[PDB]
Amino acid sequence: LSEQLKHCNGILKELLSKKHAAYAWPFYKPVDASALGLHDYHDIIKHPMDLSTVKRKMENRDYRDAQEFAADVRLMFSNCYKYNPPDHDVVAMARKLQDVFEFRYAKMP
Ligand SMILES: Cc1ccc2ncccc2c1-c1cc(-c2c(C)noc2C)cc2[nH]c(C3CC3)nc12
Repeated sequence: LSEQLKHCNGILKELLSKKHAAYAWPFYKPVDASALGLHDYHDIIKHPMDLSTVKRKMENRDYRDAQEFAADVRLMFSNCYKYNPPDHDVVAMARKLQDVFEFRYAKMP
């Protein structure tokens, strides 16, 4: 499972890499609801998640297994699908980044 966590870290590095930046950027940092004018965000999203938080948790050895890591990445996408109308540009970006994630997560050793 150290090996599986390394695979997860590789995925995380890929999600944060320039290769995917055109659609990954909304997920780099926590949603700043006040700054974005989304004053209902924290009434709708109980557990915010974003890639910088996933990165901090990986660096701190918070995740004990791949499944725990994947649950946080998927929570990040689910929050996006929950809050935004399905035709929002951010949702199209989420779907593309989640495709990157799911196909590489499936290659877990
Ligand atoms: C609010 C908003 C409006 C139009 C957008 N158009 C394209 C992509 C994201 C858009 C955004 C936008 C959306 C989100 C976001 C995510 C992810 N999940 O739910 C929401 C809501 C985060 C953002 N962060 C930023 C800036 C970096 C600080 N913009 C955005």
